[PDB]
Amino acid sequence: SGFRKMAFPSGKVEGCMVQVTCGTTTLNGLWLDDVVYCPRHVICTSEDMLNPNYEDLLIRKSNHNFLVQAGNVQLRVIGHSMQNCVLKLKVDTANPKTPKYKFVRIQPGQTFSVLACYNGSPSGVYQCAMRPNFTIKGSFLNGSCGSVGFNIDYDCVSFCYMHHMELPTGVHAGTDLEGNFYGPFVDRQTAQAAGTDTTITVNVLAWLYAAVINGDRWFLNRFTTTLNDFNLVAMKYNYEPLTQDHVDILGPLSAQTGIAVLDMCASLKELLQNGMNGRTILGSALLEDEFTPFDVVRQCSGVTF
Amino acid sequence: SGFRKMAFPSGKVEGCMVQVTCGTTTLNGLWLDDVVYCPRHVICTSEDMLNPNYEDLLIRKSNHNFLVQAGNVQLRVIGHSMQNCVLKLKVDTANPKTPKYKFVRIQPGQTFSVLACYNGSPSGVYQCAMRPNFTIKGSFLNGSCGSVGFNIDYDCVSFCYMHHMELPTGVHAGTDLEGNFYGPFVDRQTAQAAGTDTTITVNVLAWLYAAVINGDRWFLNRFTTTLNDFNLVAMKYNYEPLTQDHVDILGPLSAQTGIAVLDMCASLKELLQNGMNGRTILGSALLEDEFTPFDVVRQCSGVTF
Repeated sequence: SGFRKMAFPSGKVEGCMVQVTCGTTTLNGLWLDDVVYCPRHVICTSEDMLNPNYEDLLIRKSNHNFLVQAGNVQLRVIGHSMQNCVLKLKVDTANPKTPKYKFVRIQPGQTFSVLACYNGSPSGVYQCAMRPNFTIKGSFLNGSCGSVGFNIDYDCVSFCYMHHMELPTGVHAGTDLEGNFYGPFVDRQTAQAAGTDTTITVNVLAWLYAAVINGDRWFLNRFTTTLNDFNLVAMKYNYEPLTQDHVDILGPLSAQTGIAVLDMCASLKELLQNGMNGRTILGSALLEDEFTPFDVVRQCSGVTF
Repeated sequence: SGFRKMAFPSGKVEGCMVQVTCGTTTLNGLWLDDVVYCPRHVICTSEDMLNPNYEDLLIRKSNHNFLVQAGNVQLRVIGHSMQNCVLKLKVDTANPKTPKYKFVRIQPGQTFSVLACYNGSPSGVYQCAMRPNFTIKGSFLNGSCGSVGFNIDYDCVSFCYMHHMELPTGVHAGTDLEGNFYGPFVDRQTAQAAGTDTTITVNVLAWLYAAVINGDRWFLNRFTTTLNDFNLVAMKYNYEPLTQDHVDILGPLSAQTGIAVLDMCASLKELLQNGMNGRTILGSALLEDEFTPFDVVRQCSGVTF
């Protein structure tokens, strides 16, 4: 028992982190097979970032202007191409530590592990959620660009995120591993608006199930509601609308706990309308929305890699 | 910027996790050099655990009753000894993936990473704190015994914790890597009382500095206090007494932020006496006590491994 925000074990990813240097910008890249991937803004000075012309900036770069180091070993670059917002540097050497891997584009409300890196070296690992507005609330200092987010599936690493920028607001934006941004963002130091964010309703309901499983039950009330009644409260409170898809993904948890999804919705409604009284659920005084139903289940049944 | 509960990268530890089976108890062990370490209660049935005589139970065990598997490879046991509450099984093979390592005994309020494992396989990683009462609030299912806690120091892994038990209360207890329990606990399924717990005052003050660094300043008030005045409030609220040692460890953060420790104490006093108003600090509606001053600094300056 116990419930904690758990990251995937990062070992597999740690063996793919390299340093990429171009001019005097250094950041992190991901060495898979004979390709290194990194943010294309490695080719930008601090001044370029204000209004980059990436094709123009890239045309002035040859293979030998890219200094790619893997710990102490230094790889040799035999090809460079830009794919959307990522550089793909082709190197002479296939990474011997390449895990089985996919590149995945995730959906808002989905969660993943970030291996926060500086200079091609691991700093730490934490579990994040792609906000509905396609930002993440991470921990990212200067040099952390190129750090990746991933899910692990037995022995396969699904890369879903590469870090590219902090917005003037202090939140974080980046791309899938094909270089397409999550959200409306672009790789330029300009003021850029993240939309209204919202709470991930289905995730919050999963966490309430986790709570019941771990014995926090005080918030279970004796009322019920309908899907539409709930949603019209959800909207008032900046919560994502709960669909049938979401009810269905909560289905297994419903079966474990013997609490109908719509009765858990009635509990949450009375939390939303009434707050918590200075009381706590699984040690938190707020409603947590960074556990997916799958996360609650993996943690509660204890899946390994 | 951003502030998150960050674990160490676990790669180094993942390569030391083995499965240990004895009779039909299976748990996790730690294979370093030619020694496997695990909880001695691997030799107990569910019934033994009620009143184990470990020396008697161990005397009925030979080397070949210990089934130690490292992924698919199965090691051969050439020696077994009990050291306090851990078995040390001596194996024919030195672990090729043995990191540089120490065994460390930590102090209450210190933090570490847990690599939660089942059957010798990594499940996840999260950052924990040794409570003042020497328990931890972890996530530990059946089979998680032998999972370790560690700190990493560039390339050296300091093992500080091996998981042994859940108390009837749902919290967690275990040993250092020499087999001495943290706290008054013993490896027997009996009702066992953890003392009154308290908040780790120095950790909470570190987190308030982290907050100021990241721009949450609303809680900074215009009052001051003395060390003794503070402590006499701290005690009333079940907070650890702040010593000069603690003020001194907060010294660097004081210098970064230009806020005297005793003025941050005055802020916290007014949080303690007055609460938070439904307001949040670094996204939390409670005061967080699981970041040490060193953690805040590593995260804020971004140290790598």
